[PDB]
Amino acid sequence: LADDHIYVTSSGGSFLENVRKHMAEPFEKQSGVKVTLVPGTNPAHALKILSSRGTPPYDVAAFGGNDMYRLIRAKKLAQVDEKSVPSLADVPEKFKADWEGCGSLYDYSSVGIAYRPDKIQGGVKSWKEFVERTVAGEFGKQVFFNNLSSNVRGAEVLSMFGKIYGSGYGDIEASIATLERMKPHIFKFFTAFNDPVVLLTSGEGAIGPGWDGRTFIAEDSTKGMVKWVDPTEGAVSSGPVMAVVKGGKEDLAKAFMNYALGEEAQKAFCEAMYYGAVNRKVQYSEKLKHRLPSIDSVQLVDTALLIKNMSALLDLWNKRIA
Repeated sequence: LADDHIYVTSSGGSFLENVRKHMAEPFEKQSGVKVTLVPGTNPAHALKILSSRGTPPYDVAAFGGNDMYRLIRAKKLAQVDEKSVPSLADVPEKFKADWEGCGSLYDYSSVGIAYRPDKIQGGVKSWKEFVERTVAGEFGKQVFFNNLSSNVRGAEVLSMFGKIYGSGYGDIEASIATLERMKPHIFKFFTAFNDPVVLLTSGEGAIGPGWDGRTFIAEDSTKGMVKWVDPTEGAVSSGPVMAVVKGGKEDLAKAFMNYALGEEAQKAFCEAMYYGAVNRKVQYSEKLKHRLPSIDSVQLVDTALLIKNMSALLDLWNKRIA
């Protein structure tokens, strides 16, 4: 009994409350295994796990991709597969690809194009249309864009530009060159996740990159004043990673991970948070069914690639953008 207790990292606020409500609590009920969610930042959790000697403080590593990649590089995560974590069979490979058989994204949020229909009737259908219409001056100077230095998925959006206009996600010249074309029409490089909704709803901005869930919430509360585009090339999606910590209570941890990635918990958590589920079995309520981008369509950029190119990308940015 005393040993049937696992520790699982988490962040804070609404995310953590919803992990508790939709993953930790239901699991405890079905398994009899107590779950403690430990609030903290990505870097702090990772360093703590990195630094650990003997019995690890945490059994399940659940946090951001950048810092999780640290634990991957340092061999701190246990191997998992469809034998040990059956739910992994229902998770498409792209959500697992970066983690060397030791992890999976456990939700995804998606950057698409958010806009005001009263400024842009019918909006746009693609990143390419967004770019070319911006450059043609059709939106005036009412476009906003992710600030690269602000950790608001700027690198990710630019990667899509590299792919559409260049040789792929790693073509930072093409990425920067695209944005450089748009620069005259951009009035704000935003620095927070909530910025697209505020810029749009205040009337200051007409269009720019925004998150599906966040925009859906605004669309609902505002009776359609803002809308989100699932771009034809695909939305660019990211999410937190879940992994079993080597040397922890690995069997209980795998059991929790199996539940968290399972259809029931994925649906409950993702519906509550307006996120996309990484389990392909999940079927959505009417609130999301028609607008959440398809699990098969969303694009994920290689974590290792983003980390490797960040310095050069920033340099080019500082040279040609800011």
